[PDB]
Amino acid sequence: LNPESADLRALAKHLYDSYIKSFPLTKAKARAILTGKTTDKSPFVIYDMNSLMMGEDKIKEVAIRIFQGCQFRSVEAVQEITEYAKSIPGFVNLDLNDQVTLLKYGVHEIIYTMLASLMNKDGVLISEGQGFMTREFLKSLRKPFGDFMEPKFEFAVKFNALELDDSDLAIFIAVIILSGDRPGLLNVKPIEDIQDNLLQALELQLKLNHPESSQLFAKLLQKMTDLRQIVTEHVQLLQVIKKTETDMSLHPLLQEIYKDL
Repeated sequence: LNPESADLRALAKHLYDSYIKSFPLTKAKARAILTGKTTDKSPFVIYDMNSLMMGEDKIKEVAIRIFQGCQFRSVEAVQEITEYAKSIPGFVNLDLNDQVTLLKYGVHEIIYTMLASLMNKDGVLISEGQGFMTREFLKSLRKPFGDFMEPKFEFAVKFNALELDDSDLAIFIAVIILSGDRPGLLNVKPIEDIQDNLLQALELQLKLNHPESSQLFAKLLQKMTDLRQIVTEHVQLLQVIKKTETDMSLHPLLQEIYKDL
């Protein structure tokens, strides 16, 4: 109970608040849908062609239509993170070119961190939690569309092991955004000062919220290695698609974000 801590708790509360206001599908809700809670309703399950076409009401070639549906959802997600980023104190006060640069490299890592929230070993919530597509049906998509998801599932299973709640993630994704080590950053220093404050806030958050989870802070930070990797793997897969499906179109907001990665 003291002045330095109190300021970190308040930054924590502030980020939690903004995260709830920015992301309509939280982990709390996602876990209630996935486990069977009476606070949330049951998802329709797509595990094959027929269930797919079936669910295609409430919820071109199949693999493509799924890839397209996911492109659009990633775009929404960028918009959401973008709104969330603006609330991180100091972020909007940075050089505009840097804000843009932080977002460009930050969004993917965050998208996959939060996607974890919507995943269990067996599948992933879709359509705002109304649906659930099985890992097996995704992995069964024709090449190379059947390769996109597995890495993410593998990450999520291990990331979800940490048992983080929304209030921990609010801070963690803030730390991810304010990475001073991003290529082409004009003024790295004010970024690192924000991030140090965020890391301070996470450290205290993780220790109050998970007092019996040893070096969770350290363990959480290690995960960045896995994020970087699935990002690079992702873009490679994209390069392959560009060369083979010259009739399919990548959303331009995603084309910018994907270039130079």
